[PDB]
Amino acid sequence: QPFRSDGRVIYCVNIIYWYIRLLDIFGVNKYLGPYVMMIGKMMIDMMYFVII
Amino acid sequence: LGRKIYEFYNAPIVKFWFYTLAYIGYLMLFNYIVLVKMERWPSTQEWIVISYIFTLGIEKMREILMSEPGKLLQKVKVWLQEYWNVTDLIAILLFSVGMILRLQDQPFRSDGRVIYCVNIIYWYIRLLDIFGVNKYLGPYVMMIGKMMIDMMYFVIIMLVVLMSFGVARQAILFPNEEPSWKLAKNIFYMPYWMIYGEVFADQIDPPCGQNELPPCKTGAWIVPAIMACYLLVANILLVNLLIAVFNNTFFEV
Amino acid sequence: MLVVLMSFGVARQAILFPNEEPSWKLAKNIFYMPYWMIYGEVFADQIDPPCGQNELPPCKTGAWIVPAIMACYLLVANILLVNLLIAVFNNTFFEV
Ligand SMILES: CC(C)CCC[C@@H](C)[C@H]1CC[C@H]2[C@@H]3CC=C4C[C@@H](OC(=O)CCC(=O)O)CC[C@]4(C)[C@H]3CC[C@]12C
Ligand SMILES: CC(C)CCC[C@@H](C)[C@H]1CC[C@H]2[C@@H]3CC=C4C[C@@H](OC(=O)CCC(=O)O)CC[C@]4(C)[C@H]3CC[C@]12C
Ligand SMILES: CC(C)CCC[C@@H](C)[C@H]1CC[C@H]2[C@@H]3CC=C4C[C@@H](OC(=O)CCC(=O)O)CC[C@]4(C)[C@H]3CC[C@]12C
Ligand SMILES: CC(C)CCC[C@@H](C)[C@H]1CC[C@H]2[C@@H]3CC=C4C[C@@H](OC(=O)CCC(=O)O)CC[C@]4(C)[C@H]3CC[C@]12C
Ligand SMILES: CC(C)CCC[C@@H](C)[C@H]1CC[C@H]2[C@@H]3CC=C4C[C@@H](OC(=O)CCC(=O)O)CC[C@]4(C)[C@H]3CC[C@]12C
Ligand SMILES: CC(C)CCC[C@@H](C)[C@H]1CC[C@H]2[C@@H]3CC=C4C[C@@H](OC(=O)CCC(=O)O)CC[C@]4(C)[C@H]3CC[C@]12C
Ligand SMILES: CC(C)CCC[C@@H](C)[C@H]1CC[C@H]2[C@@H]3CC=C4C[C@@H](OC(=O)CCC(=O)O)CC[C@]4(C)[C@H]3CC[C@]12C
Ligand SMILES: CC(C)CCC[C@@H](C)[C@H]1CC[C@H]2[C@@H]3CC=C4C[C@@H](OC(=O)CCC(=O)O)CC[C@]4(C)[C@H]3CC[C@]12C
Ligand SMILES: CC(C)CCC[C@@H](C)[C@H]1CC[C@H]2[C@@H]3CC=C4C[C@@H](OC(=O)CCC(=O)O)CC[C@]4(C)[C@H]3CC[C@]12C
Ligand SMILES: CC(C)CCC[C@@H](C)[C@H]1CC[C@H]2[C@@H]3CC=C4C[C@@H](OC(=O)CCC(=O)O)CC[C@]4(C)[C@H]3CC[C@]12C
Ligand SMILES: CC(C)CCC[C@@H](C)[C@H]1CC[C@H]2[C@@H]3CC=C4C[C@@H](OC(=O)CCC(=O)O)CC[C@]4(C)[C@H]3CC[C@]12C
Repeated sequence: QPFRSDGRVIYCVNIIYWYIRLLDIFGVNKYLGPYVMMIGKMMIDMMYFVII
Repeated sequence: LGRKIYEFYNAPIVKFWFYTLAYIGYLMLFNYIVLVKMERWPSTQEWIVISYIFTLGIEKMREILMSEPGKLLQKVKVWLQEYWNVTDLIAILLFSVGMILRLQDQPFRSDGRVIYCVNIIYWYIRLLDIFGVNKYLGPYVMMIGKMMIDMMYFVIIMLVVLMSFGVARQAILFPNEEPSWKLAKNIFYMPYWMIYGEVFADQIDPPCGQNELPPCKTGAWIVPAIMACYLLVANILLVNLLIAVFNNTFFEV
Repeated sequence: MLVVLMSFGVARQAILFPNEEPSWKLAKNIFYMPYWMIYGEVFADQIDPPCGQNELPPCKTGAWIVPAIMACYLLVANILLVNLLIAVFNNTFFEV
């Protein structure tokens, strides 16, 4: 410390991305994969929502 | 008139609305059982409820033993084909073990009461089968059934996002906890009630390091930012996709 | 919604209050808390109230079911049937 708990915070932010990487495993399923790329399509529309 | 009684009674719409009114009667009696207290021995109203479940089980056993296929395995196979029959069997067995724990004195008695009120849920849901006779409600029932899979997909991706907000909240704010299962409660507690309204507004960024406070935990500013991210993704993206899924599946189903 | 709402009403008013007499206030409490939960108020204080501790009135046994099933109810009411009402309102709109 004082660096130790900040490294813990860095681990804590990294578990966010290591959950989001489950979408790659979700991309093998014939029912889930198109839904994942579909979310990737809807992100732009939500971006326009975010500016307005 | 002596054949007219038989003509009315054995007619199938009549024999259906008998069963509907008997189901409504049983369900009102079971509500009076489970809400009101229960003594050491069962009451009269509860004896009616016990008798309904037992004679229903007799009818289910009978209708197993009046199906055409020759083998007993074949009869239980063709009976296990229809899903409401096997859920009927499961609920009847759970109510019977609840009855056995009820007739037994405490502490088993109130556990039996718990089993009773968990069967209350399913014996409410069987009124959907009762609603299936209507030409306007039957298709709605099958519609609920067909969009449950579209909700299932939503449920897995919601678990993935909800656990993200959960772990990052439980591991920024609370930093020093021994191995305990209580963390698993917190993991699925606070993020899940945020979808349906309640943002838990008092407990996002408590005031801290002030004189009036407990010491500020390092990095506690990232929790409102990730709650912003989760709240936008959960209530603006995926629920709205579920709107879209449901509409474009409605025209087909 | 009436069927699903009252199954929740029965379940919560059964587990939480275990020694209630015949009274019509039970028929109020069966509808009261489920109904204002559709509209954006989940009654956050009484979701999993702390019980059986020293810091309180004890836990009714089986109370841990009451949050869990309520989770299920919020997935049925606010996510399934209101969304089907969106769909129902939307693809009969052209006709009407
Ligand atoms: C829990 C809190 C912190 C919210 C976290 C939000 C983001 C970190 C995640 C949530 C959903 C993710 C998106 C889900 C789906 C996709 C598609 C995927 O891209 C592809 O599959 C490539 C093809 C395509 O672009 O569609 C990865 C990017 C993207 C937009 C993801 C980008 C990162 C996002 C916005
Ligand atoms: C089967 C469905 C369609 C309901 C049909 C209603 C009636 C045929 C039954 C259902 C509940 C019954 C009641 C359940 C409990 C009681 C209390 C009972 O009083 C006692 O048991 C206390 C005195 C004693 O033990 O003798 C008198 C009959 C009564 C009113 C019963 C009268 C007949 C009722 C209304
Ligand atoms: C026509 C079909 C749709 C069935 C309609 C159901 C009614 C005829 C039943 C359902 C619940 C019954 C009630 C359930 C409980 C009681 C309490 C009972 O009083 C007692 O048991 C006294 C003892 C005590 O309460 O401790 C008197 C009958 C009554 C009002 C019952 C009257 C008949 C009711 C309203
Ligand atoms: C408070 C919580 C616990 C409520 C949860 C409700 C669900 C568990 C229920 C409500 C609607 C039900 C559905 C309504 C209609 C049907 C159709 C029915 O299937 C058939 O008739 C097909 C039979 C065959 O083809 O062999 C039974 C399953 C299903 C999907 C049901 C499955 C169970 C569901 C999703
Ligand atoms: C993709 C999803 C399913 C991941 C979910 C992750 C966590 C919610 C789980 C995974 C492993 C779990 C841990 C596995 C083992 C234990 C030990 C357990 O210890 C005891 O019960 C003490 C008993 C004793 O050893 O005397 C306390 C819960 C804990 C930390 C669990 C807490 C919750 C954890 C972290
Ligand atoms: C696919 C859908 C239906 C959800 C996926 C299932 C799991 C994510 C859920 C289902 C039941 C849940 C469990 C139900 C009960 C408990 C006990 C609970 O223990 C306590 O809360 C005791 C400590 C305390 O006093 O808080 C910890 C979470 C846990 C393991 C839950 C962890 C998450 C589980 C396994
Ligand atoms: C339409 C959307 C995309 C625009 C608005 C979203 C963000 C720009 C906002 C929403 C909530 C805001 C957060 C709300 C509260 C805080 C806590 C705050 O922490 C502190 O001040 C430290 C503690 C203290 O007060 O002593 C730092 C800014 C931050 C993360 C804010 C940063 C900006 C955020 C993420
Ligand atoms: C299934 C969906 C579509 C509708 C479900 C909603 C109603 C059946 C419920 C919701 C709230 C309930 C009300 C909540 C509270 C009261 C007050 C109550 O009056 C008292 O308790 C007297 C005042 C006092 O307690 O001093 C009379 C019943 C009433 C109107 C209830 C009647 C039934 C209501 C309207
Ligand atoms: C299954 C769905 C469609 C309907 C559910 C109906 C129940 C919630 C109702 C029907 C019968 C009702 C009972 C009928 C009679 C009474 C007696 C009543 O007692 C008095 O009013 C006391 C009078 C006095 O002081 O003498 C208290 C409510 C109670 C238990 C009622 C509670 C609510 C019940 C169980
Ligand atoms: C949703 C559509 C299809 C019609 C719904 C009708 C019933 C579900 C509602 C309509 C009026 C309601 C009743 C209005 C008034 C009362 C009195 C109320 O009594 C009290 O609150 C007593 C005072 C107290 O709480 O101390 C209990 C609920 C009850 C029976 C309500 C029960 C539910 C009822 C019958
Ligand atoms: C898959 C997506 C749709 C998320 C689903 C959320 C569930 C997995 C979560 C939400 C609320 C959770 C419940 C919230 C509170 C409790 C009480 C808890 O009971 C105790 O801790 C007992 C001690 C006490 O409370 O006195 C056991 C876990 C449980 C049922 C949790 C189990 C897991 C639940 C149902």
